[PDB]
Amino acid sequence: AAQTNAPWGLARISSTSPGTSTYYYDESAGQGSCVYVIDTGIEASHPEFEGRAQMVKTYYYSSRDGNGHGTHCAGTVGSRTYGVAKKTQLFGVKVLDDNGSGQYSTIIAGMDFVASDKNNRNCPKGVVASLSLGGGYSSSVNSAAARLQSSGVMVAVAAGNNNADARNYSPASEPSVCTVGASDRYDRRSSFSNYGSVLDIFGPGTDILSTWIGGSTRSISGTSMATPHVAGLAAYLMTLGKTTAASACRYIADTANKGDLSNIPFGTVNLLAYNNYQA
Repeated sequence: AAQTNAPWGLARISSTSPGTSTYYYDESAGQGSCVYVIDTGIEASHPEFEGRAQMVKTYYYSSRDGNGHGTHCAGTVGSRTYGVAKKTQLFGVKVLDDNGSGQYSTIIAGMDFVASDKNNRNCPKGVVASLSLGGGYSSSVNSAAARLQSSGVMVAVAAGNNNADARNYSPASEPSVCTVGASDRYDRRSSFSNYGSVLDIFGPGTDILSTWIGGSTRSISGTSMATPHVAGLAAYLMTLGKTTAASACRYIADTANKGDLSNIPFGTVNLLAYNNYQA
């Protein structure tokens, strides 16, 4: 299938070259997979989600996204126009308040929630979790991310936006999850993207158009935007049967576009997520 005039990041993940604007992907489109978006919530009523999004958990007075960040990330995972995996099921877990902040204890509870809650959902093709959040290093936060991954969920986490080594941030520094840096439309490392040996992959993260609250859309930047590209890609590849939750990060690295990004520091992988779809 071909989506013309797609956001540049979707086009990028299905291309061997920058500078194109059509997204190509197998029509299975992540059907039968599930992606948890652990964030500020999701505006599930947005027409772009087509009834495929729902809130399943909140730690605050509402499950609604009063910020937009979680809705934007969920849109990149699986909205009809802005999403990688256009037929996946989206589950929102609101661990961040409407200012975008959350305590590590709440974030940890949300990860352990997903590890259990997947057993209450129908995800025959597999389960992914997208974590566009983080703070300073915490062994407990990393351990929670490691448990979620161990339980059979493909965990994708943002590297962080400090232009620094991600080893000092969590859950970015957890080795067993998929840590995602950000690139721009000219295949340059995004100016803010963290780097380091803990990164597994880069995805599109600068000037990413997606859904927003109030039934709207907007373009914003961050490793928070790159992460859901990788999460949606994992769901898509799992639906195709090409990989599993436990192996999808490695498979994405195996099949990535290699050596094509500029300003990658020595010792950081030069790997850009790629769906290897042949139409």
